[PDB]
Amino acid sequence: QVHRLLGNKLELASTGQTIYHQDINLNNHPWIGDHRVYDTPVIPGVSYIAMTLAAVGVPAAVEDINFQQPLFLAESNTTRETQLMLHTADNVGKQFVEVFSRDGAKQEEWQQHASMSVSENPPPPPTLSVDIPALCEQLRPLDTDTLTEIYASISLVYGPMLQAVRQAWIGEETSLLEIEVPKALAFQLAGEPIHPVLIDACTRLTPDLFDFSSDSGVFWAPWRVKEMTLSHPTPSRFYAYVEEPSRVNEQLQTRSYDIQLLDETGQAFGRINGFTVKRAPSQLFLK
Amino acid sequence: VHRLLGNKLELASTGQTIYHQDINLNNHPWIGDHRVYDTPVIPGVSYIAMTLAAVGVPAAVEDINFQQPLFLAESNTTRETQLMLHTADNVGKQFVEVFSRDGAKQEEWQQHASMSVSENPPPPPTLSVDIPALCEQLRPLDTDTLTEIYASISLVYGPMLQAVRQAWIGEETSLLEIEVPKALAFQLAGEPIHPVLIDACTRLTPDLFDFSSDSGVFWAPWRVKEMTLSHPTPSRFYAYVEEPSRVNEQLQTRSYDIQLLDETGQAFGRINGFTVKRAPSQLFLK
Repeated sequence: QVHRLLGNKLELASTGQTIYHQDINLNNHPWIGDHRVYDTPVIPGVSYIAMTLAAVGVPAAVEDINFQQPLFLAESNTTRETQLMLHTADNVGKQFVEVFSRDGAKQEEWQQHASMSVSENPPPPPTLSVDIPALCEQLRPLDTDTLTEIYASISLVYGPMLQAVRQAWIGEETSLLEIEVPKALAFQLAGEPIHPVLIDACTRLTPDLFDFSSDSGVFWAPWRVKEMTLSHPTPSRFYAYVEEPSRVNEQLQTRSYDIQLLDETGQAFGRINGFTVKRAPSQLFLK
Repeated sequence: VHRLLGNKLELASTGQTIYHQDINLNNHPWIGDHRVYDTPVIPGVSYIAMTLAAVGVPAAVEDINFQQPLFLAESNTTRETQLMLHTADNVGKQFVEVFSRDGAKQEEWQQHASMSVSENPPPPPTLSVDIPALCEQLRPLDTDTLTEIYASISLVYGPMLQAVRQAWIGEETSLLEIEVPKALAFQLAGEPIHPVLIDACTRLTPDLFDFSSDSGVFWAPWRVKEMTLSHPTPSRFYAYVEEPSRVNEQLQTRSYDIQLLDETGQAFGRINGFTVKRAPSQLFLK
């Protein structure tokens, strides 16, 4: 049989590797059609973290995450033969993970989309608490339309199956997102710790989101993530909390930030460290 | 899904190919007709047939080794099997491994075979034999006589393994006429050579009586130096052995060579250094 997110599991007798293989298209994964960059369905990078977390189970920690070329679906019927390769643990006990795809029909050359390592060490148990009704009493709520325009300004549009942001708050130094399972997406969930969309939603706000120079049309593509930890599956409703404004590297041209995942009570249960985006014009990005 | 190889998966990362399938009496009823110690077992040469099906003929396969056999203990036993075709190396040879594990118990993987696909295939056959002229100077042999020898090493060929139409024997040479068993016919699927047919080529040598029929202990295929095949087997062909089996007292082995000859008597394949070794039931089926 076959997991909705990972596809088919194959354990390699020779190596002790594990391959998860599936055919990705809008039939299998209609949600991609609602994550549109330059009006092209594209899989956001954090999806591969989601997949890896689904393969190894939580609690888990994933480190040195890199995104190469995006997996995009040019045409309505485009199928990409996709493979997530989970390597056999090394001497330090780390598991290397890599995600490749090639076009189904044409039988093209394999393109890599992601690499990362599963840490040999379970993250240490979450320490940061938060009083949630107090945060929403010292911040100032956002109109979601204001955010939609910012995304549209960098050629990003979130369709019905990506609209997971219930409410947004902003301060001068901090930001907070209230995140839930989009009604359109609900049917597609399959007991994976965190769906690609939900982890993507965590990355949608920073104290200084009005700063991300808009007037060019050029997209900010996720490029690397230092560390991502998750202690348990996401609840039906949770929060994404950013404590400091994004760090802007100039000479190497990247914006980076941190996100704390907080449950219903305001208890931390996951985090994303060093979430880095880089400018990617459509000529370079779309391949 | 190819009936013989199962499902093909090409690895993105390495350029390797995995053929994976569930082996059982349902998928492969013929195994039930190759019984050693009254246990359905896959003959070693099957994995050569599999490899030949993966890469195509003409082809040569070298340094073939058989480890633990794949056997089906119970009538419903399923073993998930994987044939791994490695990406070609510097010399351009492709390493091949066959593993299985129990479908139910999810035990540890057991290896059944390893071999290398040669960088370059055999040259188009030129040499040829006159079959009737060879048969005019060989003593025909009754099949019952052979069935008894196999039974004495705890080997029994059922209807789907009964590929030997006729057998001849001389002092120095042996000859087998081989055809597709009527019970097996429907299972063939365009593979160059079916496990059964390659197995049948190994069933006679000029000195077959000198195989110890005394304790019921089986002679298990252990290694093969080279196996070459130029084209798919015709519906009827011959297996020719030119010299008596070489016996290694010390290593406890018997080894021999088999020439595969078509309907006209033209050679189109061979098996070199086909080695059997004594394998008692306690060691063999465990």
